[PDB]
Amino acid sequence: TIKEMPQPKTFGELKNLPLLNTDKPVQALMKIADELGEIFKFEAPGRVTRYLSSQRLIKEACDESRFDKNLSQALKFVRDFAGDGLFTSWTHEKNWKKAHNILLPSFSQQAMKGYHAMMVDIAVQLVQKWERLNADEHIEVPEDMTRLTLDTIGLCGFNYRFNSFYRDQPHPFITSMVRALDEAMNKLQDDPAYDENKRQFQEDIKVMNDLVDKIIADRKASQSDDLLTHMLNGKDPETGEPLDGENIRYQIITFLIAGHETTSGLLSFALYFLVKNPHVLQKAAEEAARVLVDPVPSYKHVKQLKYVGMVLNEALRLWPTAPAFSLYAKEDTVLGGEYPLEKGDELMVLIPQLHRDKTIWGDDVEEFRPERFENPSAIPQHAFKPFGNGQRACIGQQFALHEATLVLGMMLKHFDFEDHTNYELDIKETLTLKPEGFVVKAKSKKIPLG
Amino acid sequence: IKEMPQPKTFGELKNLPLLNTDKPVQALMKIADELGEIFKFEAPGRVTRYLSSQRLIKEACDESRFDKNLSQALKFVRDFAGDGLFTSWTHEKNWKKAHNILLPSFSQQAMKGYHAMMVDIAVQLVQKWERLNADEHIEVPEDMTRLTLDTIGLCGFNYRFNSFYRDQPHPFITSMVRALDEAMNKLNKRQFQEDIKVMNDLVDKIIADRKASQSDDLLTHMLNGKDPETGEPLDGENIRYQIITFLIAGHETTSGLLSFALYFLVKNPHVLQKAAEEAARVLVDPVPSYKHVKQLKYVGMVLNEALRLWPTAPAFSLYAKEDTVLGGEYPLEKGDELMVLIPQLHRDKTIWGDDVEEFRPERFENPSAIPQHAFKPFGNGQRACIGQQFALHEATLVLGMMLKHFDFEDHTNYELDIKETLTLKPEGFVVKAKSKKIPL
Ligand code: HEM
Ligand code: HEM
Repeated sequence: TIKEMPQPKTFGELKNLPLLNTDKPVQALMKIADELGEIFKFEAPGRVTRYLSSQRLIKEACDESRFDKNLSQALKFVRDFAGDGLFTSWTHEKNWKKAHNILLPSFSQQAMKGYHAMMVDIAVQLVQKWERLNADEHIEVPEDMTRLTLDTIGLCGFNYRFNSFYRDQPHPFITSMVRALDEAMNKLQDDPAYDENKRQFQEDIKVMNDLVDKIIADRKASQSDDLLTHMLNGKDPETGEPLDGENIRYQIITFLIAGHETTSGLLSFALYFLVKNPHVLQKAAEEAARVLVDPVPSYKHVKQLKYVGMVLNEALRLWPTAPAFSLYAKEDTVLGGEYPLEKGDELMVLIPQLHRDKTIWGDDVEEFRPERFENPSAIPQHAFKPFGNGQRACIGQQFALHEATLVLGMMLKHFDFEDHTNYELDIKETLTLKPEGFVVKAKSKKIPLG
Repeated sequence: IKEMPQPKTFGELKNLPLLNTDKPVQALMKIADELGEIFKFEAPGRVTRYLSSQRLIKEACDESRFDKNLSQALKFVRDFAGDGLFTSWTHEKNWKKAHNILLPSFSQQAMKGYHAMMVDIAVQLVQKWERLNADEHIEVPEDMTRLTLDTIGLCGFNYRFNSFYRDQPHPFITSMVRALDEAMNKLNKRQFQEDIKVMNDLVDKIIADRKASQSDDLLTHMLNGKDPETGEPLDGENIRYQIITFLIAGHETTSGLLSFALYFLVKNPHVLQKAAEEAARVLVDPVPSYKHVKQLKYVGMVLNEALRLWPTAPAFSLYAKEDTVLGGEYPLEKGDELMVLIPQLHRDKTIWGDDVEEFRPERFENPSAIPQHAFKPFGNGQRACIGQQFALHEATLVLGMMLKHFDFEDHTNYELDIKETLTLKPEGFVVKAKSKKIPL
């Protein structure tokens, strides 16, 4: 029953590390997985981790009684500015449970329609921007999606307006965030040239915290019942204390980052797949048209864009924008009845590979067909993990899906899209996935919003 | 006969060391304060005579004796504006031609066609200000320029510059600004030939766009329109000069006007109260209707007084058609140049009284009581501003919505600093706006 774990061989003392010398490490890992199978050990100096690609093993990895969320080296680098926020704290860190309990009601389905109006504000800003384009012009999809998602999390979460649509370049916070996370992902592979880039990592951390100070200072000046309000007032009395200021600043950074990037990616990929599959686009457009009948979409009409939701879930299947998460083995145990694991050992869920499991999805894994999600309960458990797992799963999942569904819905409702460049897919990696350089032309239906 | 007053001369330099400045009109205003209603000004190779009194200017505005002159500035603008309406001689074929062809485009029939689009850009402005955080403030002439440029773009050529989707000025604006810093640099090679590149980015984009698709706007008349005297066309070359012309002339001065108007309103709180009251009482529709804009009488008066104190097109030039005598005192030979120094004119105490520096819109309660040729911010005669009603309509609509939707605050106690670039603007002018929170 015991077996030997597959591994790409070493580069002497660098071990396996020089293989992730690329703009696209996750995709490279995807081919390694295609070659070596459901599981392979990957060694870097001082670090060992095991990549899982099959549902059979991952369903085991998701047993919370045997495995807990691990802070990967990447997450440990992000913690330099995310601190002990929800995303970068250990499960058994006190402030994790404290902040989890305090912030969880802010992601109840109650709060979601407190958020709805504010979501509609930003969505309308996007629609208006596209309506106002001249014929020559085209849409830079992931850029505008980023504008929308960041403004949305800013407004709903902290009553703060980034005003991303009043800028033809990315917002300063965005530039600094992307630079601080591509930098962290650069540290994944201490020399002095790296002194100098550390100086730039401190500067972009500074810039993100200037903004945070603007959100706090703005909150001083006015009455809100949003995420920030719960962070200041909210109380967990298992602990009996409010989140102290430092942690609140970490949570603000955390939610600003996590609460926009992956969703921007998701919307981007979804539009891409829609224009690459014209019929799916027609069907989705039909649903959007039949359902979104109010000048601005109410909430409850957003909830039966079921086919839109399925489209988004399929987009998440093929290219999960948060493409991986790490776990550690609590105690000595055996995985899959074949691979023995010592306490502390790391596992990495290679999510796109998992989602390409032919054992689960059939042989047509590479094709885009949303109807896979017609009967969700047929899908084996732990087979679909775009939002992580268990008690450490994405708290903003409902937020992301509602926003994405609302926006994609209004998009399909208000515009016809055209792949005027016959765009060739090119995926950029920055701990998250995005279709870089993706552009389209949109010709308006001319339905007003009022 | 009498001898014409003149500032001291410095040998070959003549009067030139007296205009060593970034702000010539204001310096000339001081010179006028010193020498009175008329003075000759000599620079090497150039002589012009500056007029400041209504008495003399009403004579200067006699079209049978004086015609529009292209000052050196206008002559340099002519390098990219060519023989468009603003930079062509009256006796050039294309002036009368294009004037006849384009004149109906600024009748009131066309004017309420424009209203909806004006409201479009205006709403974009209001929305921008509604969406500012508490930290933030407004850069007034920058946003006014965004709005005026977008408005003339949409109304004129059905093209959206989308200036409010940029946190920086549109490329055309920057290029234009050094196209006129150019005019006075002449007092950079082909990076000015380059600002010509970009201004015709603009032009080629607008032509190709009109090509690509029911519009009947300025561009439409430029294309179809024809001259009932000659029956001859604006040739393509001239059409592009006219497009440039209307984009330039049709935005900067209006932006300036709105800027100065807001400035004077925040420096004079009671006037702000009355104007705001009119705006609130009249603008009752979610978006302002056409004829309600026409009932913003006090806002119109505010704008007129702002033009009185600082006319954004602050001067214009004339030449003597034939030998003649001016004011029965100063003989002029054919070709001699005159300059109407408009702000001084608007500060003539024989006309407006002794408190000329005060901002009082109520001066314009009865516009027809005001003597003629006393108020000339839009030039004179057949060479007067063709875009006058357009500018005033936009400005009234916009100022009205501004007063209706916001309370304004001079949070820096801004000290007026007027920048001159063929036009006037209050540079660095900033305010804070607190929303009344009235929806649109
Ligand atoms: C397409 C959209 C999104 C995707 C694909 C996504 C994906 C994920 C994944 C995979 C994790 C697990 C990370 C790990 O286990 O290491 C996670 C956690 C998390 N996500 Fe998201 N997410 C999305 C949207 C959002 C939004 C909109 C928010 C906030 C408004 C958010 C906030 C969070 C937080 C706070 C955690 C960690 C919570 C905890 O550990 O207590 N996410 N997400
Ligand atoms: C407050 C706003 C404005 C002011 C103060 C202003 C001022 C003037 C002045 C002083 C002249 C005469 C120039 C000279 O005699 O050398 C003029 C002419 C002209 N203006 Fe305006 N202007 C304004 C707005 C506009 C607008 C909005 C447009 C177009 C949409 C426009 C287009 C023109 C044109 C084409 C001429 C040349 C007239 C001709 O020779 O047929 N202006 N303007």
